[PDB]
Amino acid sequence: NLAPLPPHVPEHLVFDFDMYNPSNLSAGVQEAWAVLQESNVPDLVWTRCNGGHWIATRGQLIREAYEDYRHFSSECPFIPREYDFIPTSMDPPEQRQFRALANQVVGMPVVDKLENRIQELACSLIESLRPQGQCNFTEDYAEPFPIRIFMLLAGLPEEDIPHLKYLTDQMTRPDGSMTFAEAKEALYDYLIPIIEQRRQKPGTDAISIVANGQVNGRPITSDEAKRMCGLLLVGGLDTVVNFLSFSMEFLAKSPEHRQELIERPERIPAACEELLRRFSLVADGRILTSDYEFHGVQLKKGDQILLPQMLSGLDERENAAPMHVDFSRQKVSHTTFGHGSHLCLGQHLARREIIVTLKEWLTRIPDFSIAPGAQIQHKSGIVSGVQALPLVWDPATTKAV
Ligand code: HEM
Ligand SMILES: [Cl-]
Repeated sequence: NLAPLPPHVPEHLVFDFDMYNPSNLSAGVQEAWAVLQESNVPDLVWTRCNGGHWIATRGQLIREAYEDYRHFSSECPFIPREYDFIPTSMDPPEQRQFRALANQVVGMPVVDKLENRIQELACSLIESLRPQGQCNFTEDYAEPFPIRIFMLLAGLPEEDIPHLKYLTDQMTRPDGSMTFAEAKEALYDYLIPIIEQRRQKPGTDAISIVANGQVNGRPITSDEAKRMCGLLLVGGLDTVVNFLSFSMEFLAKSPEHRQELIERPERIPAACEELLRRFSLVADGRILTSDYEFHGVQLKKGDQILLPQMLSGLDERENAAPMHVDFSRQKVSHTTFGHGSHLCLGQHLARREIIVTLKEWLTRIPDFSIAPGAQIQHKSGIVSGVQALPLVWDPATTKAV
């Protein structure tokens, strides 16, 4: 599965890293990707895996490339080359209109509005789990929490959750029932009638807002609205599900860090930021719009380049002892939510989900562990993650509140 080396790529830059199967995976995903930052590895390498593509390995180049959309286009953001969500695949200027609209639905003011709804949802999930003394965290909290948040955001009935969870799962873990493109249309078929109706009788919900939106001085098309609404759903799922899982896996394994946040709950927002750095999980890419010499390396029009958001915060040049989790770091440097014009619109909503999760969980279930005998398995990709997270606790050490 190595693609033949293109003639413009010098051999000395070749490191065959497989973003879907890194060799050090059993050590943890972030550790597995950090091999790219060992001192014998150049700032910019070519891998022959996954069709062949560049990888920027250090924070400086990752940031620079994300800033320079004129050379590094979002028209093809996934490796391999072989997905019509908006605004993911748009560059400025087209991107800014759609981004402005989506910001109306998940922006800081909306997050401030839903804050206690978000807390009530977390409390309800946690309280239902608390007496069991155990859960499949990824299944029982990490997924229900953001999907329930979406149903609130989008004004959608609870009965639709199982079917919506299934459709979104088909894009990450397919059953074999249908192609990826079929899962997409199924989702769109769910969304179109809701969009069309709320054009006519708008609510205060995200679908209403997007549906009644304007681009190019005219009403948004149903095609545009469906592709945007689709991103608002999937965008806040896989990342959140997997990030909360990494964070809870770490806390389950580190009673000292649990204790710190229990004793000092005011450090939880700072803890959130440090977890976002240490357990960063996205690795998107760009495509070269033209021939371009970049830090002494000749890139060719059409080359793909993976720019792992994950790696900037792990780079020792950005944070000392980057593998060490320290909630009091004076400066937490990362690009966990990206960088440049596509920087996560959900960043404020995600931080609140994380903070609320940490606070409510540590309040009700302060002492918890990985299930005895369980070895946590991870997966690597565009959004890296946790396959499952079995947790246990003693319900006599918990409290309802
Ligand atoms: C831990 C949680 C999250 C992480 C790590 C994360 C990460 C990212 C990253 C790296 C990007 C930019 C991708 C690129 O430049 O190619 C992005 C974009 C985006 N995210 Fe998130 N995200 C998270 C949560 C959310 C949530 C909760 C939502 C709510 C729906 C959301 C909605 C979006 C949207 C709409 C974009 C597209 C922005 C654009 O293309 O202009 N994200 N996210
Ligand atoms: Cl699980």
